[PDB]
Amino acid sequence: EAEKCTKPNEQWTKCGGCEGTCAQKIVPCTRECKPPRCECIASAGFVRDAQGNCIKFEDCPK
Repeated sequence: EAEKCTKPNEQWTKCGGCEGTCAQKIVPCTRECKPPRCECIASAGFVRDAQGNCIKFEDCPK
């Protein structure tokens, strides 16, 4: 159904765009939703590392 991606975290999303962080599960964004494509998923629990890297919330720094 939803052709998963190769690397973890980066998964299929019908609405990409912005995401969450290790400090804001949901970041404000006047945008709407990027086209369907492999990307991060906040509604799941993935955050973006300062290095612009989508990783689980547990994979957060210390």
